[PDB]
Amino acid sequence: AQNPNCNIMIFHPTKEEFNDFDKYIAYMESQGAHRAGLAKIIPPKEWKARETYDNISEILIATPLQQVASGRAGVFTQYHKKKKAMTVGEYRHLANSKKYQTPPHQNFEDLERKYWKNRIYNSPIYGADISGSLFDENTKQWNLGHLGTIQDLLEKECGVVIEGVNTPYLYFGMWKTTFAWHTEDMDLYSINYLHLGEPKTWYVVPPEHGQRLERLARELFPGSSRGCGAFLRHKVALISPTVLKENGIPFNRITQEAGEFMVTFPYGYHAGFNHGFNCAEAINFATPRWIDYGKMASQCSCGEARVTFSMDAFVRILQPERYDLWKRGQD
Ligand SMILES: CC(=O)c1ccc(O)cc1
Ligand SMILES: CC(=O)c1ccc(O)cc1
Ligand SMILES: O=C(O)CNC(=O)C(=O)O
Ligand code: NI
Ligand SMILES: [Zn+2]
Repeated sequence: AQNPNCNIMIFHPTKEEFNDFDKYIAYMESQGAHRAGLAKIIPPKEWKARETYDNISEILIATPLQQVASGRAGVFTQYHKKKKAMTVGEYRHLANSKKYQTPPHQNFEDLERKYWKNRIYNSPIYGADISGSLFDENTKQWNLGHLGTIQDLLEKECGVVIEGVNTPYLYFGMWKTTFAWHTEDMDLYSINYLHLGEPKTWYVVPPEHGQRLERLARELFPGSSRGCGAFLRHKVALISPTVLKENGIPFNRITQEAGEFMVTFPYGYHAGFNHGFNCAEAINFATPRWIDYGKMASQCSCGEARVTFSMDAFVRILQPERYDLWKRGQD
């Protein structure tokens, strides 16, 4: 078996290898990349997402989210308080202000230490979940707005035609902005391109060990667990690498820099944080190997999770028994 220790693998495709997206994902998996739950892909030196980022300041963040923590430094939840709209230019200025700016630090490791020590004592503002794309329409390779759709994948694999669309989302971040432990909707893949700015650090649990993380989460957030059989779907729980280690949970970490892609694989739990002002673009996608994960994906039915229009069809076709109780939660 390839990659038996489930290490995060890093790939350097040539420009020729960068032409066929599906083929390259399949290649990475042939080398065992999916066992980690996360892979890094460094694009060929000849490639670019767009010519410049000099003209993005007038993008609107309609609903910036203030991420307020509760709990202890290594085990906490965060809730999202809605703030007034601001442009990306205004957001960048806010990120760089004394209140919100990245502190002096020696290296990535020092900054990671500071994050886990001090995150709960601040409430950074995240410009997350904004429909749109920053890829130039003329960028033909790995353009996250031009991928084959999940609906078409299901149709090719299973012969059923379904409603729904999937499009990319932009994420504007600042120091300490945080993504909670989660897998993707319907345990899909995700792909994430860091367009500009400061790094993003990721933590990931191998898919084969995801249930170990779930068991620890139930122990650490007992009220939440009683309220919902899949509460990690709420995307509000954080557990530090120190706490994961203390509890013997297998995981890895890696830092993504501007100009790099990350792919998360079906049922690969991940969490992380931004180092300073940045912008990422991400979208879900599927392959033939995903179908069996989609069939088995846990669902939140307490109603907190509340997901996309397109998820309806996935649950309806892949999980017909659940579909009744699930849509009861969505509605
Ligand atoms: C990366 C960059 O050039 C850039 C420019 C203007 C902004 O408002 C935000 C980012
Ligand atoms: C000029 C340039 O760097 C550039 C990059 C990406 C494009 O899709 C189109 C032009
Ligand atoms: O970048 C973020 O805040 C969160 N991104 C993801 O969870 C992803 O790309 O799958
Ligand atoms: Ni994700
Ligand atoms: Zn729930």
